[PDB]
Amino acid sequence: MSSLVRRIISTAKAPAAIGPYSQAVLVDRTIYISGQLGMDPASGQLVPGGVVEEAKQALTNIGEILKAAGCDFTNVVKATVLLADINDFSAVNDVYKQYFQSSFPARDAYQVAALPKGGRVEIEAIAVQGPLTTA
Amino acid sequence: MSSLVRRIISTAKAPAAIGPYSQAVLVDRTIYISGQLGMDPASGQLVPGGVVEEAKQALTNIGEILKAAGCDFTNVVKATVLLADINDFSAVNDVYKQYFQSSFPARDAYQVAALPKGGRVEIEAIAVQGPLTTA
Amino acid sequence: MSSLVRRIISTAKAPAAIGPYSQAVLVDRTIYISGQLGMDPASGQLVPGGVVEEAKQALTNIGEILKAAGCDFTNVVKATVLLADINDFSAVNDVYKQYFQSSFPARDAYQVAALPKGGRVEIEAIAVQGPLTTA
Repeated sequence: MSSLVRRIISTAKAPAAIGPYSQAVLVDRTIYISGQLGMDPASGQLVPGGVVEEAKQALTNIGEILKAAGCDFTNVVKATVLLADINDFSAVNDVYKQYFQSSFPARDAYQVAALPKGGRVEIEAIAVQGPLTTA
Repeated sequence: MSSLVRRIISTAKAPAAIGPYSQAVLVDRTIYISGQLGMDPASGQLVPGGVVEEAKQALTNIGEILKAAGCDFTNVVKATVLLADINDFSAVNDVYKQYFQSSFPARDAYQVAALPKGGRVEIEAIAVQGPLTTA
Repeated sequence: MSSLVRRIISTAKAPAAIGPYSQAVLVDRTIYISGQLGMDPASGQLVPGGVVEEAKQALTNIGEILKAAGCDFTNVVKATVLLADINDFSAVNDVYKQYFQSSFPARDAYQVAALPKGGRVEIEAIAVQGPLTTA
């Protein structure tokens, strides 16, 4: 019956909420990060250039939320890649892989019917606050 | 190598299962709640009135499952809103927000191809059993 | 500020990765398992026979990943069943139920627009390493 830490993670380096959600919630040591679109943090608008540019921006936004929680991409344990078009799998994979210098997280990836704002990709993530042990 | 608590959460105040799943599982302090449709608990039928009425019922059902586990909406840390139609985002958001009097959970929301029973909305949730600390 | 265990789970009894992900990640006591298609572990090809055969293979693959982490299906706490066609719900349920001899996990199940490789079903899972307590 200990009181576990629960903290809302919020940074102006990631887009403002455009509905009733927080950017991320840290609870105990697990960080649940809200799905990120390829939105520019300053404007809230999707960046032009289609799925590859959107994917880069979405991952940049996750990176800023991780940083706010004292983490980096090495703390991610599970991610989800939602696509508007399954044909973009290869292209998104090549972007995604550049954000992990070490062992990849668990992952799910597939096509949904529609994302908010007509996005072409959304990235969701679960991280665990460090320190974490090595193999 | 402690033995962690794992408990099936079951209440007659939420719909009966219509396949091989439990309403929720508590494991350690985390509660994984099965996605709820706008089903009436007594009948198992979707409530009439479309997405807004379904969303209200789905959230009521989650509330009853949280209550069974000694929790309320303040214990939710992450939710997922699956829509049959992305155009219902605004309407569902206005329903959803009424269930959180405090800081919102992390969230994902988007359109899938089809839900069981022709539902227009499904709400999934992860909660952590209290006590939880405040900011 | 303890260092929590984080381990990549990898077994040749499940399919090789065909992108930048691990089969599963164990972190503390929670195991996040990447979504499994009905892929033959030796070939990486989808097994013939459609959704029922694919579902059996996907669940077999999850079973091998659980075994690698010292677990079995009784350790699963939450699963997700993604379908290419909602009409396959009954058939997939009858396969799925055969993998749980005890109380079912929490679950989500619904239709997405498309899965990798034209799969008809994907199964995702979260498990917790034992020992777990009984009711």
